[PDB]
Amino acid sequence: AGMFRALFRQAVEDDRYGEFLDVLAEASAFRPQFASPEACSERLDPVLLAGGPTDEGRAVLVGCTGTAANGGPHEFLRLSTSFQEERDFLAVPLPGYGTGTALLPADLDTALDAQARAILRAAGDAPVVLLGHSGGALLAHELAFRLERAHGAPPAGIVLVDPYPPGHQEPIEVWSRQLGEGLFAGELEPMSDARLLAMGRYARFLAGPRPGRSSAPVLLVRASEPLGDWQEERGDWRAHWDLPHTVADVPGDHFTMMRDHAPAVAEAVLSWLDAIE
Amino acid sequence: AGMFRALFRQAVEDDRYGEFLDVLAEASAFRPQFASPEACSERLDPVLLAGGPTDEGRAVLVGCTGTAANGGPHEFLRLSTSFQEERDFLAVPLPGYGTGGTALLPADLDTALDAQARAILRAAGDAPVVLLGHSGGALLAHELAFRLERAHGAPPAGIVLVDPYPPGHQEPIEVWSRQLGEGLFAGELEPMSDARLLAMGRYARFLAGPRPGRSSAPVLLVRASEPLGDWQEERGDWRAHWDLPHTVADVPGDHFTMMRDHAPAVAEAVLSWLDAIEG
Ligand SMILES: *P(=O)(O)CC(=O)[C@H](C)[C@@H](O)[C@@H](C)C[C@@H](C)CO
Ligand SMILES: [Mg+2]
Repeated sequence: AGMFRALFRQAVEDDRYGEFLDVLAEASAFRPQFASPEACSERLDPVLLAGGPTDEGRAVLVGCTGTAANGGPHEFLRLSTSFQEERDFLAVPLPGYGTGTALLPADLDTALDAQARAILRAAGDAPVVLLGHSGGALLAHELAFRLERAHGAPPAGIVLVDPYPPGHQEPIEVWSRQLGEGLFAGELEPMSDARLLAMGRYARFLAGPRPGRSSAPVLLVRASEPLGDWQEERGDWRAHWDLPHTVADVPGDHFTMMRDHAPAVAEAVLSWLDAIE
Repeated sequence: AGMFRALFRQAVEDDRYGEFLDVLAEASAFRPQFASPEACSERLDPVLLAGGPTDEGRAVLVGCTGTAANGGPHEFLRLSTSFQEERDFLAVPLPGYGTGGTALLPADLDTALDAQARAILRAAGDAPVVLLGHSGGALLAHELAFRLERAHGAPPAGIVLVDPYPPGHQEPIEVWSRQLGEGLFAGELEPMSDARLLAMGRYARFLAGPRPGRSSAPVLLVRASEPLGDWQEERGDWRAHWDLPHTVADVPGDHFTMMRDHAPAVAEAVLSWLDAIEG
């Protein structure tokens, strides 16, 4: 396919996932970019994947697409089936992965602004609960903060499915080989070099210093099975967020929680939305 | 075609050639490699590009292929015609640039130099060897010369360094980086492949690192007479440099055209110098 995919495959084999991700971030510097939300080259209209009952003033769920180069439109499909007849579920695209190939955001705030504008158009008067998994969970919180700070519109809630935020990333660093193998095992087509570069750019965004914390309440959803090997004496390997409103534990590991066990995630979400409403 | 070439083009367009070279070097670490000279995936047999007169003990020229991703077997064709009827000229490939699946990259520079060394000794027989290289290839010519002396008990009779910019003197390289990157696209016969760009990055990194040994062979330093781009006089001298060369020759042209349009002048300097060192 592309040279970057070949290099990534070898990096994962040599257990140097983290090193290759840094290479992807540096290389992404030399891809054409958009520097203002207006200049975004793609249409970020959310897609409706599930319909709630008709019909009021009930929150709609917005799935925040994660950074995985093998991801995209498929990401929330299995999960969304469990929301049909319960809640509207909209998936918003992550800028820079589209289509000529899409312009990359110059910085994270620029991509978040683009997403915020598309979400606010789609949602209308309805309250919004943001949902993301893994790197998308980190992005869901960053979006939530930006909606609040810069768009006068804090979401009604955030659902963070297995987040590993800065300061709490040791297990995900220890398991980077499995993460890399999961990306390859989860391919439907070969990961494009353009999307690999997008993934590196966002990974770098998310390691950088961020402006603060959203006031929206948080549901922390955690996998119950470790993705790889872990010594008990090393501490808790589990996903982490500071002082969540509610915590839910679901079957599966970092990956299988969202497919195999997607109904369990959905059930935790539906219960929580009832509680906060 | 290939993402790396598109990225490279943008980097040059944006005056970030140096930064992009670093990225190529880091990326190249994830290419399949050869760790021993024997494990080299390519036939490094030198090509005879010019023949000396039929009339023992006379030095043969060996063209050390440079690092440019747009190079290869065509590199010494113009220069070599001027050696016809004067000296044998053999051109040795640089490991990591071939095809046939693409070529393995050297794990380290010494590994690539040993592969070349064995090919050269086999091809040259008993004849004394004079190594020749231009730019990146001039740096490689010296490193090979030192490796031949140290690891093969076979110091060359001489080294011809055409426009070298060694680690102590790379301000002109930095100041003209845009022109150097554009020169690389200008000199494309076909689109530089991603595999070759990664090779070029891997070698640039090799040539930045600690290389302690100095060849005992005498050096002819051949210098371009024209600046490749604008240069502020107070920066110092823009010309190519080598520490304590045996002889220095200035030729017409710039860094590129000295070989492109003025190769006969380069051959003439080499031939005069070879006569002087031989007797
Ligand atoms: P020359 O090969 O035209 C340019 C150089 O002398 C520079 C300093 C050298 O480091 C080479 C190895 C960089 C390559 C990218 C140019 O082929
Ligand atoms: Mg000196």
